[PDB]
Amino acid sequence: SPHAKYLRECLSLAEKSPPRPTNFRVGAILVSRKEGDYKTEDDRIVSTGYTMELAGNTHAEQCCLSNYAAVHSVPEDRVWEVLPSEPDRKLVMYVTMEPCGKRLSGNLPCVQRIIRTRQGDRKGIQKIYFGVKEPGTFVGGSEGCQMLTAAGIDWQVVNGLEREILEVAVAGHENREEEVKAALDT
Ligand SMILES: [Zn+2]
Repeated sequence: SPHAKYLRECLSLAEKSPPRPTNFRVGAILVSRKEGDYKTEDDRIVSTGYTMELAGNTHAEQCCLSNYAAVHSVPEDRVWEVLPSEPDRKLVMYVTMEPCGKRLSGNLPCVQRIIRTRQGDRKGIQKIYFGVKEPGTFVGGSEGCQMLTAAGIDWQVVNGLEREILEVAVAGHENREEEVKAALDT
């Protein structure tokens, strides 16, 4: 029931991203939630991020994790060491678009950044909610979801915001409206 509201908040974050011809403007919010029959009032925000918030070609989930790493004085690849890990609460990430499993640049894709939060005695991110089953990349597809499943990370599509998520995501693109159609038809 709170998922649509979190995704709208993710979309507001995405709107902070600079429109560019080749980026996908996405927002992400990391939440600590009680396991079981939880109450939304007990959710705690752990971090937020959006595309290109941090210098260079950075994705929303990447920035969300890197923001937390910076606040906790660790390199971003070591954010797993500092993310919350309490057995009765789980970490859930909301993100407007499906986390990428492949990138055009040489940068590590977002699903791999998510999977590596589960190391040692740290539970890591247990579930991803997103609003469109397309990644924030030109590659498209579902490879991110396949890798999450293979790694034991739950995911769930939250319907009802697809057009707005795509319109924001591709705002900087030359033929954005035609591209939004192609995605909505897919
Ligand atoms: Zn990504």
